[PDB]
Amino acid sequence: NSTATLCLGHHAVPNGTIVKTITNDQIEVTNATELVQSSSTGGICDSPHQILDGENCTLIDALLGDPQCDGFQNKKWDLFVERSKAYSNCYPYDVPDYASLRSLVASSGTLEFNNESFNWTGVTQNGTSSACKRRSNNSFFSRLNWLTHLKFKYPALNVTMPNNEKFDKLYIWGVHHPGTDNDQISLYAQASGRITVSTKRSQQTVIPNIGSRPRVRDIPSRISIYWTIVKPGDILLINSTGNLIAPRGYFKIRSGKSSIMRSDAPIGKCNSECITPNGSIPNDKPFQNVNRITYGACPRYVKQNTLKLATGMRNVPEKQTAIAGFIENGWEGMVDGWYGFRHQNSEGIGQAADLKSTQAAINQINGKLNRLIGKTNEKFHQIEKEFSEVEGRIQDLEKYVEDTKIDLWSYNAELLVALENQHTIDLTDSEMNKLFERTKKQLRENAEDMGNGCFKIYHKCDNACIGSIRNGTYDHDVYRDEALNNRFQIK
Amino acid sequence: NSTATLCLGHHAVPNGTIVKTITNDQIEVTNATELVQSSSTGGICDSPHQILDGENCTLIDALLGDPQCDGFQNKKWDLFVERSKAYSNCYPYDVPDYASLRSLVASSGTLEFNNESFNWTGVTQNGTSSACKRRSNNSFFSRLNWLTHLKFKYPALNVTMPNNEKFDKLYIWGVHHPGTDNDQISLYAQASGRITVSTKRSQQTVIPNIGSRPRVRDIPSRISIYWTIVKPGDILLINSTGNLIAPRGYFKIRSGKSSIMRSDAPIGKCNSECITPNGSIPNDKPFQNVNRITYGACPRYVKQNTLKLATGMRNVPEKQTAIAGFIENGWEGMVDGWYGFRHQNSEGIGQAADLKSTQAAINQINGKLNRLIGKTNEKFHQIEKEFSEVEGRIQDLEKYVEDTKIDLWSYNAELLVALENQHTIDLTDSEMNKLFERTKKQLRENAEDMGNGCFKIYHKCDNACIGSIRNGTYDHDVYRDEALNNRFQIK
Amino acid sequence: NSTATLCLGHHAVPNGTIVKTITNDQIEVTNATELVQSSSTGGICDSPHQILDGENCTLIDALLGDPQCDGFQNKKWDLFVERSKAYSNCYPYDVPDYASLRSLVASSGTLEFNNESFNWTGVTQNGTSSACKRRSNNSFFSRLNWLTHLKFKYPALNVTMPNNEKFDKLYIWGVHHPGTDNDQISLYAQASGRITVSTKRSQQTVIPNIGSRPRVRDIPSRISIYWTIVKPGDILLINSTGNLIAPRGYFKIRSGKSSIMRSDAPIGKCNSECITPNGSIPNDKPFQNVNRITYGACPRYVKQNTLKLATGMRNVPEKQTAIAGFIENGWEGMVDGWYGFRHQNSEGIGQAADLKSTQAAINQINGKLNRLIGKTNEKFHQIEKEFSEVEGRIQDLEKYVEDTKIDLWSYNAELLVALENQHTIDLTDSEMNKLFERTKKQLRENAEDMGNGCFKIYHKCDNACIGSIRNGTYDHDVYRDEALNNRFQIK
Ligand SMILES: CC(=O)N[C@H]1[C@H](O[C@H]2[C@@H](O)[C@@H](CO)O[C@@H](O[C@H]3[C@H](O)[C@@H](O)[C@H](O)O[C@@H]3CO)[C@@H]2O)O[C@H](CO)[C@@H](O[C@@H]2O[C@H](CO[C@]3(C(=O)O)C[C@H](O)[C@@H](NC(C)=O)[C@H]([C@H](O)[C@H](O)CO)O3)[C@H](O)[C@H](O)[C@H]2O)[C@@H]1O
Ligand SMILES: CC(=O)N[C@H]1[C@H](O[C@H]2[C@@H](O)[C@@H](CO)O[C@@H](O[C@H]3[C@H](O)[C@@H](O)[C@H](O)O[C@@H]3CO)[C@@H]2O)O[C@H](CO)[C@@H](O[C@@H]2O[C@H](CO[C@]3(C(=O)O)C[C@H](O)[C@@H](NC(C)=O)[C@H]([C@H](O)[C@H](O)CO)O3)[C@H](O)[C@H](O)[C@H]2O)[C@@H]1O
Ligand SMILES: CC(=O)N[C@H]1[C@H](O[C@H]2[C@@H](O)[C@@H](CO)O[C@@H](O[C@H]3[C@H](O)[C@@H](O)[C@H](O)O[C@@H]3CO)[C@@H]2O)O[C@H](CO)[C@@H](O[C@@H]2O[C@H](CO[C@]3(C(=O)O)C[C@H](O)[C@@H](NC(C)=O)[C@H]([C@H](O)[C@H](O)CO)O3)[C@H](O)[C@H](O)[C@H]2O)[C@@H]1O
Ligand SMILES: *[C@@H]1O[C@H](CO)[C@@H](O[C@@H]2O[C@H](CO)[C@@H](O[C@H]3O[C@H](CO)[C@@H](O)[C@H](O)[C@@H]3O)[C@H](O)[C@H]2NC(C)=O)[C@H](O)[C@H]1NC(C)=O
Ligand SMILES: *[C@@H]1O[C@H](CO)[C@@H](O[C@@H]2O[C@H](CO)[C@@H](O[C@H]3O[C@H](CO)[C@@H](O)[C@H](O)[C@@H]3O)[C@H](O)[C@H]2NC(C)=O)[C@H](O)[C@H]1NC(C)=O
Ligand SMILES: *[C@@H]1O[C@H](CO)[C@@H](O[C@@H]2O[C@H](CO)[C@@H](O[C@H]3O[C@H](CO)[C@@H](O)[C@H](O)[C@@H]3O)[C@H](O)[C@H]2NC(C)=O)[C@H](O)[C@H]1NC(C)=O
Ligand SMILES: *[C@@H]1O[C@H](CO)[C@@H](O)[C@H](O)[C@H]1NC(C)=O
Ligand SMILES: *[C@@H]1O[C@H](CO)[C@@H](O)[C@H](O)[C@H]1NC(C)=O
Ligand SMILES: *[C@@H]1O[C@H](CO)[C@@H](O)[C@H](O)[C@H]1NC(C)=O
Ligand SMILES: *[C@@H]1O[C@H](CO)[C@@H](O)[C@H](O)[C@H]1NC(C)=O
Ligand SMILES: *[C@@H]1O[C@H](CO)[C@@H](O)[C@H](O)[C@H]1NC(C)=O
Ligand SMILES: *[C@@H]1O[C@H](CO)[C@@H](O)[C@H](O)[C@H]1NC(C)=O
Ligand SMILES: *[C@@H]1O[C@H](CO)[C@@H](O)[C@H](O)[C@H]1NC(C)=O
Ligand SMILES: *[C@@H]1O[C@H](CO)[C@@H](O)[C@H](O)[C@H]1NC(C)=O
Ligand SMILES: *[C@@H]1O[C@H](CO)[C@@H](O)[C@H](O)[C@H]1NC(C)=O
Ligand SMILES: *[C@@H]1O[C@H](CO)[C@@H](O)[C@H](O)[C@H]1NC(C)=O
Ligand SMILES: *[C@@H]1O[C@H](CO)[C@@H](O)[C@H](O)[C@H]1NC(C)=O
Ligand SMILES: *[C@@H]1O[C@H](CO)[C@@H](O)[C@H](O)[C@H]1NC(C)=O
Ligand SMILES: *[C@H]1O[C@H](CO)[C@@H](O)[C@H](O)[C@H]1NC(C)=O
Ligand SMILES: *[C@H]1O[C@H](CO)[C@@H](O)[C@H](O)[C@H]1NC(C)=O
Ligand SMILES: *[C@H]1O[C@H](CO)[C@@H](O)[C@H](O)[C@H]1NC(C)=O
Repeated sequence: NSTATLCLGHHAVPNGTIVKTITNDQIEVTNATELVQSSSTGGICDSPHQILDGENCTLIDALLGDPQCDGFQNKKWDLFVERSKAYSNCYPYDVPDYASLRSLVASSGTLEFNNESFNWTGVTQNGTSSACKRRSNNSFFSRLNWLTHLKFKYPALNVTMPNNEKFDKLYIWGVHHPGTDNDQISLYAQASGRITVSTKRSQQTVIPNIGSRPRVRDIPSRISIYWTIVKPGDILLINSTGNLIAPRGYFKIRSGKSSIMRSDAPIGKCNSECITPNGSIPNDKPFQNVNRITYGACPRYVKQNTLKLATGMRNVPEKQTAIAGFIENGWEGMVDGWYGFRHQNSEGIGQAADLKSTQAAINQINGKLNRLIGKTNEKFHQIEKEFSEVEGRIQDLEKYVEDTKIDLWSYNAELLVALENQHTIDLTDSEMNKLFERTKKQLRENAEDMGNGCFKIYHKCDNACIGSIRNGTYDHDVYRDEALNNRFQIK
Repeated sequence: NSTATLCLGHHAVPNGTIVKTITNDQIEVTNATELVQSSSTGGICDSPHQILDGENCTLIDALLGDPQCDGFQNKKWDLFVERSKAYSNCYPYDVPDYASLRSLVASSGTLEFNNESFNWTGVTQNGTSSACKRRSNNSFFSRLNWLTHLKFKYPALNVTMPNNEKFDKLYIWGVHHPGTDNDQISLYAQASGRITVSTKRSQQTVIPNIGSRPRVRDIPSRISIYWTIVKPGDILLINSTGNLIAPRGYFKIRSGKSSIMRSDAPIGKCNSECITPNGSIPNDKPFQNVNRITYGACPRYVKQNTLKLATGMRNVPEKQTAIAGFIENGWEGMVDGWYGFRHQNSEGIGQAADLKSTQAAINQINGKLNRLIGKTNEKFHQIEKEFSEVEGRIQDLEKYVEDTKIDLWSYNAELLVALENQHTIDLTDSEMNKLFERTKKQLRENAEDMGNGCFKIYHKCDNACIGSIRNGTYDHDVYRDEALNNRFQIK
Repeated sequence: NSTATLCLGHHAVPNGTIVKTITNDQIEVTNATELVQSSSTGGICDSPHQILDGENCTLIDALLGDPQCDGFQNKKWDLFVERSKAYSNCYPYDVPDYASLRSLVASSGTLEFNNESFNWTGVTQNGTSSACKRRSNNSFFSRLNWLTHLKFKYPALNVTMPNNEKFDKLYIWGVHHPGTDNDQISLYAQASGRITVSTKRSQQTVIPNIGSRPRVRDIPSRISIYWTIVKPGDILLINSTGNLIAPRGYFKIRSGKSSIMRSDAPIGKCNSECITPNGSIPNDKPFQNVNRITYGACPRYVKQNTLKLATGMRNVPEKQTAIAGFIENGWEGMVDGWYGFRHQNSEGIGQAADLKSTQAAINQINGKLNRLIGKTNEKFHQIEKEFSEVEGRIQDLEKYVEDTKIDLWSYNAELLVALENQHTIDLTDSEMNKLFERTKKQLRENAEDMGNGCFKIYHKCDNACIGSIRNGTYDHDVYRDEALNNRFQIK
C-alpha cells in the first residue's frame, strides 16, 4: 500500500554443529570438519614405501644371519617392521648398546653384505652349534666365522683389511665367552686373552670372560657382538689369541630416509603415505591422535581426540511467525544461497539468494581448508617412544623430549582452531553486514532501517524494482519525490 | 525546550592498570589479573602427595641401608625430598651411573625389600666395618652381605635365584676394591678375580681393582655398586671367586607417578597440589616463574615475572565540564554498571546502567578466566634440571632441552595474553557500539546523532519516555509528527 | 551548482608487495619488510666476542699441547673456531668420550694451566718421540709427562696432589698402549698393569692393552686420554706400575658463556653480535635461515627463506576516469599522506592529506616494527647439530631435539606474521573507516552518502568551508536551512 519491505538475511540449518572459538567455548555453526584423525584401517599398506616385514626375525637377527632369517639377505627397506612374536634361534648373544646398532642399521636401510677373503691361516674356520641349526644341521650365524684351534694350536692373529673403496664399511664381529675353563681349552687351546680391533682413528679391546650363564638352548656360553666402521683410505686390524667370532666381510652403510617400527599390524596390498604401529592412516587432516610413533607424510600427533573447524556461519534459529531480517534470526527456508533478500510488495512475498556474498564466504572458507587439509610433512627415522626395559637417565630424557613436543603441538592445535573459527564467524558475519550496508547505500533517502535487518521502502516497488536493488542497478532518483512525500508527511 | 538529549556511555575508574595488547605495548584498562605465579610460602605441603623427607639420607643411602636410614625401610612415596645436608656414614662407595639408579628407584616410588635365602655355603657372611656403625657396633649396609673366606678358603660361588613371581625383581649388589694386596688375602684368601652376574637375557662382569684411594672414614678401599633386574621366568646367576658384596634379596620395582626432588624447604602440615624446590605454590594461575623444577598439578614455567590479563574495558578519563557520551570519554560516576545512559530532559539530568550490555561483557570475561584459571596439568618424574658436576655431552643435551622448552612456553604465554587482551578490548568496545546502534535504530527519524555518543531527540521526552528507550519499548510513531516538524523546520 | 562533493580516500602505489594474512594467502600491500635473514657476509667478525681461531689445531690438540699449538698456551675465548683443515701432528691418541671433553673445555673458555711439582722419584721423566717433533727435535705433548723406567726399575707410583685452592682443578692424563711386548719391557721394565686415578668421591681404573694398531707417523702404539676434576678440599691420588702418561699440573675450569664452532669462514676486522659457521649475520630481523648453528645475540633459525611483514595498507588500483572515494579505489596521486580528502566545489577540484589518520597508522606500524626488529636474545654453548660419524641413540636424540625445535619455531614465525599482517590490514582499513565516520557526523543533515566513499553536500561549500570540515570546525547549523531546502525539495 504505497510501500514495500526488503529484508536481508542468511541461511540456517536444522542440524548444526558445535565448535570452539576465542569468544565462545561452544557456538553452533552450520557445518564443521574434523581436524584430528582418530582411526586407522588396522593394516600397514605396502605402498608407496618399501616395507620389510621381519616376521619371526629382529633386524639384528637378520643382520647377524640367524638361519630363519636367511631369506632377508641383502634386502633393503624404507621401513623394517619388527613383530612382537619375533624370537632368536641361534647361539645366545648380547649386543652392548644393542639400541644403537639397531638404529644405525635401521637408518641405513640395507642389509647388503660383501664377502671378504681374510687370512685365517693357522686356525680352524666355520665352527657350528646345535643351538643354531640350518636345514637340520648344526650351523652358525651366516655372516660370522667361529674360529677355533688347529691341531691344538691357535697362533696370534694379526690380520689386516684395507678399505680401498669410496664408501664406508660396517664390520660386525664378536667375542665368545665360554661357560667353563674346559670349553676354553677345548676350543682355543689356551687361556683366554683380549681381542683388539682397530683402525687408524679408533680402537676397541674386549676381554673374554669365562663363566656359567643360565642355559639358553642348552648353552651356558655367550657371544658379545661389536661393530666397527672403516672409512675410505683407512684399514681394519684384527689382533687376537682366541675367542674371536670373526667377520666374513662388511655391510654397506647408506644414508637416507629408512627406519624401523614395532608393530603387529598386518601388511596389506593398499597405498597410504602415513604408517603408524596401529596401521596406516589417511593424511588429509593436519593432526592425529592414533599414535605418537609415525613414518612418512603424517598428521602431527596431538592429545585431543577431536578438533572441529567451522566451515559455515553461526547457526541461528528462525523466530516463529511479517517477514524479518537477520537480527537474531536465520532463514531455514533459504537453501540456494548463504545470504539473500526477502521482500514484500504489491505482487507478494519473495526470496532470492545473493550470489556474490555467498561465494565470498565460501571461497574464504575453502582457502583455509586448502591450507590445513592435505598439507602434512614427512618424518622418517626419529627416536624410540616406547621401551620394554627400565634404563634411567637416557630414557627419562627421550620420554621428556617427546612429552614436551606433544604438549606444544597440542597447544598449537587448540589455539589454531580457536583462532580460525573466530575468524570464520567474523568473516561470515561481515558478509551479512556488508550486504546490508550496500543495500542501505543504494536506497539513499527512499527507505528507513526498521531495526530488524529490513528496510521500509517508501514507494511502490514492484518485482522489477526489487530486482534492480538486488542487482545493484536501482536508481534512487527515479523514486525520491514519491518516497520523500511518503516519509515526511504529517499524519 | 521541545527536545531532549540521550547519551550512551561506559564506566571508568580512578585506578586503572596497564596491560599489553597486539595494538598497544601499554594500554590502561579498568582491571586486570596476574597470570604468573611468582611467590611460594616457602614450605612443601605434606598433602595431598605422599612426601618422604630424606633428612640426612640420600635415596641411594636409604636403598643400600646406611644405618642412619634404617627408619626408611620399606617406605613408599610420591615425592622423595633430598636435602643438601645429606651425608653418607657407612662404607665408602660409588655407583657407576649413580644418576640412573637414583632415577629408576625414584620413579618406582618404593623401598619394599623381600629377603631371599641365597646358598652361601663355604664362606663367612655378614662382614662389618668401623666405617659403618649401627648402635655403636661395627656394622654394614642392611641390604648387602659382605662375604669373606671361611677357614682361609673361598670356594667358587655359582649361585642361582629364580624369579617365580609375576613381578620384576631389582637386585642391588657390589664389588669390594681392597686398598692393598694384604687386605685381599686377609679377606678372600686369594688373588682378585672377576664377578659375573647374569640372567638369560643379560650379563655383567666386574673386575675388582686393588689399590689405595684417599681415605674416607679411615678406609682406602671402595665398594662399587651395581644392579640387575630379573623378569618373571628368568633367573639370577651369581658367579664369583671373591670380592662379592652380595644381595640379601630384592626390591620390588613398581611403575607409577613417583619422583625425587632436591630441596631444603621445610615440610609443612598444609595442602597444595604443586611442589617446587622453593616450596609449594598455588596453581590457580596458568604460568609461574618460581622454579623450572616442579611436581604435581603445576602452572607452566615461563621467564616473565608478570603477565597481566585484562578483566575490564579500556579506562578513559572523563573530559572536564552539558552531558556527553562515550566518544573519547568515560564516566567515573557510573558505578552500578559498565555501560549506560545519561539524559537531559524537562525533568532534569539522569543516569541509568544498561544491564544487558554490562552482563554480556562480564560473562565473556568470566569465560576466558574460567579457561585460564585453575586448569593446570600434572607432571611427575621428569629430567634433572640442575647439576652439581661437570659432565659434557649428556648434560649439554638435558640443559638445551629444558631451555628450548621454556623459551617456547614463554613465547606462547606472551602471545596468548596479548591476543586475549586485544580480544577483551574488542568485545568491550563492541558492547558499547552495539548499545549505541540499538538505540539509534529505535529512534528512527525522531533523533539525530550529535557526534559525541549522544542523540538529540527532537521531541519532548519525559522520564517515562526516556525509560521506554532504555527498556526497548519506545514507539517512534507516537512522536514522529512532532519530531519531524522540529527537525525539518526553517529557522 | 548549489552543491559540492567531498570524497574520502587513501593512497596507493604503483609497486606493491604481496604478503600473507589469515584472510588471504596473497594480498598486495603498499610496502613490506623482510623478517628472515638469509645472507651472511661470509666472514666471522672478530668483535665484540673474543674469537680464537684454531688454525691447524683442534681444541683438544691445543689442550694436550701438540707442538704446532704452542702459541695457544693459556689463552681464553668466547668462541673457539675449529677449521676443517685441522690435523694432529704428535703421538697418536684417542679420547674415550672425546665429545664430552671437547664440550666441557669449550664451555670453560680457557686453557690456563698451572704447573705442579709431582713426586716422580724412581722413574725417568720427559719421554719423547719422532712422531711429535718440536723445533726439529723429538718431543711430546707440552702438558703431559711420559714416564719410563729408571735403571730398568719402575717402582709402584702412589702419588698425591691436594687441592688447597678455592677453585676446581681439571687434570688431563693418559695411558700408553704399546705396540708390542718388547716395547712394554723396553719402556717400563715389566708386564703391563692397570692405572688407578682417584679422589675422595671418584675413581677411574684403566688397563693398558698391548697390541699393534695401524701405524700413524710410524707409531703402532696409542695413548688413551682421560680426565679428572678435583674439588677444593679433595685430593688427587695416582697409583700406577707403568704406562702412565702423567699430568704436569692442572687446567683452571671456569663457568661462563664460552663455546666452540666448526667453520671455515675467514675472521674479519668488523663488529657483529651474531656468529654462524657461514659468517656473522646482522641481527636486526627476528628470524634467519642461514644456519641452525649460532653463537651470540642471533635471530631464531626457521625453515622459511622469506617472511614478509606488511608495513602499509592494502594496495588498491585507482579505477579509470568525477572524483571518487575509497570504495574499491585507491589514489595513486596522493603522495603527502596515507589518507585524505578530495573535493569538488565552485572553486575547482582539490586534494589534501589527513595528518591525524596518517600518523595513527604509521605509529602503530612503527610500534610493531619496534617489537620485532633488533630484539634478538643471546645463546651461547648449546648442543652439536652436525656429526662426522655414525653413532646411533644419542645422536638420534640430539638430531630429533633440534628438528623438533626448528619446526616449532617455524610454525610460530608463520602464524605470527600472518596474525600481524591481518592486524595491519585491519588497523589501516579502520583508520579509513573512522575518517569517513567522523566526517559523516560533522555533516549532520547537510549531506548524503553517495555510496562510493563520497558525500554530496547540499549547499554551496567553498574552499574555506571544505577546509573547516577537514579541520573539524564545520558548523552544520550555519548551512542547515540551505541544505534542507536543497535535499527535501520536490523536482
Ligand atoms: C669343542 C667340543 O667339541 N667341546 C665339547 C667337549 O669336548 C671335550 C670332551 O669330549 C672331552 C672328553 O674327554 O675331550 C676333549 O678333548 C680333549 C682330548 O681329551 C685330548 O686328547 C686333546 O689333547 O685335547 C682335547 C681338547 O681340545 C673335548 O674337548 O665335550 C663337552 C662335554 O660333552 C661338550 O659340552 C657339551 O656341549 C653341547 C653342545 O655341543 C656343541 C654345540 O654347541 O653344538 C658342539 C659344537 O661342535 C661346539 N662348537 C665348536 C665350534 O666346537 C660347541 C661348543 O663347544 C660349546 O657351544 C661352547 O659352549 O658345543 C651342550 O652344550 C652340552 O650341554 C655340553 O655338555 C663340548 O661341546
Ligand atoms: C680382615 C682383617 O681383619 N684385616 C685387618 C688386618 O688383619 C691382618 C693383620 O692383623 C695381620 C697381622 O700379622 O694378620 C693377618 O692375618 C693372617 C695371619 O697372620 C695368618 O696366620 C693367617 O694364616 O692368615 C691371615 C690372613 O687372613 C690379618 O689378616 O690388619 C690390618 C692392619 O691392622 C687391618 O687394617 C686396618 O683396618 C682398619 C679397619 O678395620 C676393619 C674395619 O673396616 O672396621 C675391620 C673389619 O672387621 C674388616 N672387615 C672385614 C669384613 O674383615 C675391615 C676390612 O679389612 C677393611 O675395611 C678393608 O679395607 O677392616 C682401618 O682401616 C685401619 O686404618 C687399617 O690399618 C685390617 O682391617
Ligand atoms: C725405548 C726404546 O728406545 N725403544 C726402541 C727399541 O729399543 C730396543 C732395541 O734397541 C733393542 C735392540 O737389541 O735393545 C733394547 O734394549 C734392551 C737391551 O738389549 C738390554 O741390554 C737391557 O737390559 O734391556 C733393554 C730394554 O730396556 C731396546 O729397548 O728398539 C726398537 C726397534 O728399533 C724401537 O722401535 C722403533 O721405534 C721407532 C720410534 O722411536 C721412538 C719414537 O717414538 O721416536 C724413540 C723414542 O725415544 C721412544 N720413546 C721413549 C720414551 O722411549 C719411542 C717408543 O719406544 C715407541 O714410540 C713406542 O711405540 O720410540 C719407530 O716407531 C720404529 O718403526 C720402531 O721400529 C723402539 O723405539
Ligand atoms: C653353575 O650353576 C648353574 C645353575 O645350577 C648350572 O647350570 C645348569 O647345569 C645343569 C647341569 O649341570 C643343567 O641341567 C641339565 O643337565 C642335564 C644333564 O644331562 C640335562 O639332561 C638337562 O638338559 C638339564 O636341564 C641346567 O639346565 C643348568 N641351569 C641353568 C640355570 O643354566 C651350571 O652348570 C653351574 N656351572 C658350573 C661351572 O658348574
Ligand atoms: C699411598 O699414598 C697415600 C697418600 O700418602 C697413603 O694414604 C694414607 O696413609 C696414611 C698412613 O699410612 C694415612 O695417615 C694416617 O695414619 C696414621 C697411622 O696411625 C693414623 O693415626 C692417622 O689416621 C693418619 O691419618 C693417611 O690418612 C692416608 N692419606 C690419604 C690421602 O688417604 C696410602 O697409605 C699409600 N698406599 C700404600 C699402599 O702405601
Ligand atoms: C701386525 O700386522 C700389521 C699389518 O701388517 C703390521 O703393521 C706394519 O708393519 C710393517 C713393518 O713391519 C710396516 O711397514 C714399514 O716397515 C718398513 C721396515 O723398514 C719401513 O721402512 C716402512 O716405513 C714400512 O711402511 C707397516 O707400515 C705396518 N702396517 C700397518 C697397517 O700398520 C704389524 O707390524 C704387525 N704386528 C706385529 C706385532 O707383528
Ligand atoms: C560440510 O563441510 C564439508 C567441508 O567443507 C563438506 O565436505 C560437506 O559436504 C559439508 N556438508 C554439508 C551438508 O554442506
Ligand atoms: C615363525 O615361527 C612360528 C612359531 O615357531 C612358526 O610356526 C611360523 O611358521 C614361523 N613363520 C615364518 C614365516 O617362518
Ligand atoms: C696381536 O698380534 C701379535 C703378533 O702379531 C701377538 O704377539 C699378540 O699377542 C696379539 N695380541 C692380542 C691381544 O691377541
Ligand atoms: C594404537 O595403539 C596404541 C599403542 O598400543 C594404543 O595406545 C592406541 O589406543 C591405539 N589407537 C588406535 C586408534 O587404535
Ligand atoms: C578485578 O578483577 C578480578 C578478576 O575478575 C576480581 O577478582 C577483582 O575483584 C576485580 N577488582 C575490582 C575492583 O573490581
Ligand atoms: C642429621 O645429622 C645431623 C648432623 O650430624 C644431626 O645433628 C641430626 O640429629 C641428624 N638428624 C636426624 C634426623 O638424624
Ligand atoms: C664360576 O663358578 C665356577 C664353578 O661353578 C668356577 O669354576 C669359576 O671360577 C667361577 N667364575 C668366576 C668368574 O668366579
Ligand atoms: C627459588 O629457588 C631458585 C633456585 O635456587 C632461585 O633461583 C629462585 O630465585 C627462587 N624463587 C623464589 C620465588 O623464591
Ligand atoms: C617501506 O618500509 C620500510 C620499513 O618501514 C621502510 O624502511 C622503507 O623505506 C619503506 N619504503 C617506502 C618506499 O616507503
Ligand atoms: C697449517 O698447516 C699447513 C699445511 O701443513 C701449513 O702450510 C700452514 O703454514 C699451517 N698454518 C699455520 C698457521 O701454522
Ligand atoms: C699402587 O701403589 C701400591 C704401593 O703404594 C702398589 O703396591 C700397587 O701395585 C699400586 N697399584 C697399581 C694399580 O699400580
Ligand atoms: C651455510 O652453510 C650451510 C652448511 O654447509 C649450508 O647448508 C647453507 O646453504 C649455508 N647458508 C648460506 C646462506 O650461505
Ligand atoms: C668355511 O671355510 C671352508 C674351508 O674350511 C670353506 O670351504 C667354506 O667356503 C667356508 N664356509 C662358507 C664360506 O660358508
Ligand atoms: C648373617 O648370617 C648369620 C649367620 O652367620 C645369621 O644368623 C644372620 O641372620 C645373618 N644376619 C642378618 C640376616 O642380618
Ligand atoms: C723434565 O724433567 C727434567 C729433569 O729430568 C727437568 O729438568 C725439566 O724441567 C722437565 N721438563 C719440562 C718441565 O719441560
